[PDB]
Amino acid sequence: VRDAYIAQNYNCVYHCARDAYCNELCTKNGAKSGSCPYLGEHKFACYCKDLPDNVPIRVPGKCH
Repeated sequence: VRDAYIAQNYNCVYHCARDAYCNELCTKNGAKSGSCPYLGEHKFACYCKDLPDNVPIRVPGKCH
């Protein structure tokens, strides 16, 4: 369990139209909750909380 910019496949963030979308996705993954730094770090990412370490993080590099 950690915080993470959650990714899909690979290192690419999901289509956070609304903050809720990301909290939803995040909780679907069995995490605590999430939210979307639009005007914040990474800039339009999906932050998830208590994401189990099994699921990787959006590293500050490529997206495939």
